[PDB]
Amino acid sequence: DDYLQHSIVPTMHYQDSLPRLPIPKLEDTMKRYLNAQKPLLDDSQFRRTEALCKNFETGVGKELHAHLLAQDKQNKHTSYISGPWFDMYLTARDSIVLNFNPFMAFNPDPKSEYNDQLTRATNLTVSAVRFLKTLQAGLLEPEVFHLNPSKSDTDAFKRLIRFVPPSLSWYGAYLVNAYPLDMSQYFRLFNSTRIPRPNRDELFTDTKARHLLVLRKGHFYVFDVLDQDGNIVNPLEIQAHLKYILSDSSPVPEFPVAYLTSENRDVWAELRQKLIFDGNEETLKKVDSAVFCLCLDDFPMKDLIHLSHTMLHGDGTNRWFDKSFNLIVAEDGTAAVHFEHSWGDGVAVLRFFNEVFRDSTQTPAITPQSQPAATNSSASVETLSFNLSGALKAGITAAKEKFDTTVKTLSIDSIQFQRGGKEFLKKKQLSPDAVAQLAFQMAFLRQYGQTVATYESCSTAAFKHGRTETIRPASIFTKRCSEAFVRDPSKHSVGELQHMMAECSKYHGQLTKEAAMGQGFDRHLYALRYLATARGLNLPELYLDPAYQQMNHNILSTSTLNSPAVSLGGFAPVVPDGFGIAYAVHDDWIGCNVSSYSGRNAREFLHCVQKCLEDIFDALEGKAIKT
Repeated sequence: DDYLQHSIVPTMHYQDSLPRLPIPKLEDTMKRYLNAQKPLLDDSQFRRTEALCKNFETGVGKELHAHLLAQDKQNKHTSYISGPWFDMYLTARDSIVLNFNPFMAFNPDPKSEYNDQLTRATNLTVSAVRFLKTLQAGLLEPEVFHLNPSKSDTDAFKRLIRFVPPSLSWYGAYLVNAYPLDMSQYFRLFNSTRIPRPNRDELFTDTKARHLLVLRKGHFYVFDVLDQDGNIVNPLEIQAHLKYILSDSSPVPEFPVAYLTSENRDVWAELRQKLIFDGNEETLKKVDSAVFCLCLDDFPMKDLIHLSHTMLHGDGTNRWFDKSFNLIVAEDGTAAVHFEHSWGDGVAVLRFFNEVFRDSTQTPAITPQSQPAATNSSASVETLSFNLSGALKAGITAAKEKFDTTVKTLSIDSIQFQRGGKEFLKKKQLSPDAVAQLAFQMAFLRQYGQTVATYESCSTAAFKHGRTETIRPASIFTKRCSEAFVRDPSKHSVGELQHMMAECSKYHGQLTKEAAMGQGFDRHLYALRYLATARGLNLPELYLDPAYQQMNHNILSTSTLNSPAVSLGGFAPVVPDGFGIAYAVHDDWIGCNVSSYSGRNAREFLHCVQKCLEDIFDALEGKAIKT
């Protein structure tokens, strides 16, 4: 059939009974905030922040917290954090390009010839539309985190849980140590876009739409991928339509409209309104409502640096940055998902990506020898036409200049540390994630001689309308261990270094477990701030502390994925003097893809990460570290 999964448990079976997202005790949040500040602040600064924390906890913060809890109890259908979190990103006026939108790139199809561009674009597109149908049918398996897959991720369990009413279903999974996740964001994968508006942007969906949007050379094309009965269009007709688009000989437009999606959101909100005034609403609606955006690039990937730039931003002409996601396929079949971050936390995107990689490579719709259907693509494929005023043309020109100037400041590079990975580290009783994070702390100390604000995300999707929480990897323990390796390597025995690493790992594990339970401090403190502002109050003194601003100016911004579908991922720094560190610890190696703007040096950072990983592995092997 046209489905890529056949779940007997309805996709949304657990949604009604997911547990509510906890709100920490204010005393715990203040202690955790201070614990994270300890490595970052000098003694004098820390004493000042400590004093503000004491005043907050006894005064205005106590009152905000009381009100936050009361509000939560009146809004039990949701979480305390989801609204405030959406609001932050939808209100943000900065360009979504670099600041927010990341990418993940697919591994190639393991069969060489299936990486032909037309072939792969067809197969990925068909798999994506199969995913859409499977999700909409309730045939996608529920998202569930298992502690023991052997007992809980079984046909036996699934045959039983399907009979348990959704009001009690979560409890059935809980009984077998499995944790269903929130899936309320998943629908915005398709037929969805972000619309620029004054004050706060809109998330738009039109589930009735049946067409794909394709960008090539900055031109916009639409054609149906679902027929009037809801069935997938013949893959050989889809192939014909993509071949038609690939065969088009029009050069890049004088004023490529896609540039506008990279602008400041107020600038783009105004220009979109002008497009509407100039008669383009119907055309914009076709763009906005398409199942997703497929981007066909006409060049091959030169290397991983070029790949990263291409998938993270491109040249500004051939991505519709506002779309829920852009599926990009280059001339050598290299493919990736670039996605808009405001509509969710990316778990939906990773699920999509994983299922699409599996389906497209294991049961491809077409082969490299498939013959396109003899179809009237000139009728079935509409080339969209925008009516551009002088103001719009000038707007596109200004958007292009801004884009080109910004991209010029961005550097990206990677390493592949070959000495070992998860297997070695687990044998040494360490958390691989903790070791990677330690290496980044150590590298930054080596390079810049400082300990800085560091961000790692953790999912809180085990809870109703759960989002993410911040794990703060820069700890008293990583600071201590980094100082030992970098500044006083001769002062410590290998056993002493090993104990320090074990401590780093334990503490990182503790923070990880806590964050997954909603017991970080970042979201709680943000919610209290948001509440004060929403109620029309002046910002409490806690938040005017330079230390609070520093905690949230994330110089080391990190992110990881663990998936056999993912070749690599990437994102730009979140601050001008930051790094954007995409990493993955594989069984036998460690990968790092790091971005920087002019104010930092990614190449030097990566040389430092390599060296730090060498020293960590040496120390774990009992070797004296190399000076």
